[PDB]
Amino acid sequence: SMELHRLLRVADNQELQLSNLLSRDRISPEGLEKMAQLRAELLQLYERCILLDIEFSDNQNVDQILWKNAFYQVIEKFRQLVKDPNVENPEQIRNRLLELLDEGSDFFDSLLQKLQVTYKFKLEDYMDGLAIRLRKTVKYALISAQRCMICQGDIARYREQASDTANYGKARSWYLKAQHIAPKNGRPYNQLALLAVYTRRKLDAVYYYMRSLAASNPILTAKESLMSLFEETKRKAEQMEKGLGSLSPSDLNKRFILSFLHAHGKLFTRIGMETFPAVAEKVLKEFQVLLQHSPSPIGSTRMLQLMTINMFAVHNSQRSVIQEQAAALGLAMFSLLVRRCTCLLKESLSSPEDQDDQDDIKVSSFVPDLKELLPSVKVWSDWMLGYPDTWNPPPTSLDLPSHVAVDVWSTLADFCNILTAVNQSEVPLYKDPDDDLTLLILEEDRLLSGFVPLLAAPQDPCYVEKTSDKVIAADCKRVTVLKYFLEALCGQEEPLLAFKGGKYVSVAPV
Repeated sequence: SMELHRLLRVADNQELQLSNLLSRDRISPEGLEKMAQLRAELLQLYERCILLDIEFSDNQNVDQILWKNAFYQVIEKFRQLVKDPNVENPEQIRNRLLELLDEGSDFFDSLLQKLQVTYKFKLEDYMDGLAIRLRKTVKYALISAQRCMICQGDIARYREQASDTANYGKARSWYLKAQHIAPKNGRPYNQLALLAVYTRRKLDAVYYYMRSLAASNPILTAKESLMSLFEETKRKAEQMEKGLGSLSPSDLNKRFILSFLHAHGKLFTRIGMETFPAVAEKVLKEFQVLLQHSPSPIGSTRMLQLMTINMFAVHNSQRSVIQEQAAALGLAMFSLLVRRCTCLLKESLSSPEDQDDQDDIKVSSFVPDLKELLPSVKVWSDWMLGYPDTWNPPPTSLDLPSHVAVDVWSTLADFCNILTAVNQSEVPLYKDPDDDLTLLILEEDRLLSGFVPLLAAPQDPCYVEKTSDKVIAADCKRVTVLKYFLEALCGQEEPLLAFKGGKYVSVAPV
């Protein structure tokens, strides 16, 4: 304990010297030598601490301080010198920056191995949060390891920029591996959002910044980042403002993403909401057409990002008009998804009471266009069970300029009706583990792991035989979840759906 405090005591004084050296407008070749000397002592000091007592280190923020003092400060000073016209040999300074980055990459590669050796674990045994199984020291060593991976990403990104290139592929891989370690940390999403802005992937950038805000450890800076992004979107939408079934999938898609971001800008910035109803109708109209294209121009992964942003807007909205309008938009897009899923199902039937078991729709017969949409339908339905008071009673604040409404509850009743003819028993699902069984995790639940709003929906483990087809198994689980969802809505106190006169129907208000 006293040895640790002794180590940090030395470090702070080392840092005081480094900070002062860096304050200078220029750094002599003698100044650069001393800096190298200071950084090396710093690293040895910090690393010893980490490898002596990881929990102490975490509590003293040694990782954060290591990065800030020995790397961030220095890197940023170098970037400034290279651009200073007062600097006579900028290319030589660039070269020292590259060198420092490469030595940086080695340092963190080495520290990652040491963490594993010192605290006795392999990283690959902890990359699946959804694995049901932590020693207090391994908990903290994983936390630190995640920080090392974020540092590797930042180093890789710095390297690209120092080289006037933009192959951000390595940086992204480091951030993705960091997110896997601990999905509740907002920082990996924030850094991934930055990569998206560099590459002008606007929707991904908004998605990831929102992930960063809706994490257990949020990155508040993401707020300002989004304001700036949405300001830029507002401009581009207003600029593009100076039939749908005729456009190509690609053109319609590009148009849709812009409308969608425009609507969410208004919701996020709370500016220009007086014309939210018109942008919302535009979003829904375009979304409705994109759903009819085969294969989906949008795709499951993007669809899930859309659902995520919709859920975020509903929570970020606090029951105000704005919160009702966010919920209305989400519910409407959810409804159009379900409707399309219904068409798809019945493209593959008698009346409910008259359904014969030999005519049931087998899950293994699901067409690929249906399979692409079900993960998003399931995740939104999870969200709804999590926040029943946002949609029951239904929001009433959104009135589209055409006054044509989307009937969520009738659409859900129809879905319930076609679903009764679906047989999901091809792969039996079990509540309890067994030697012949194994854990079924859905790809969409993995993706959204860490998203705080979804922490309120059930997480009940699900087991299937090791011999079962895992694709069919996953869809049988989705169908079971949606059937339970629809049952839950029928069993609600003041229910919006009911089985009535031989079929499921809407009993929601006019």
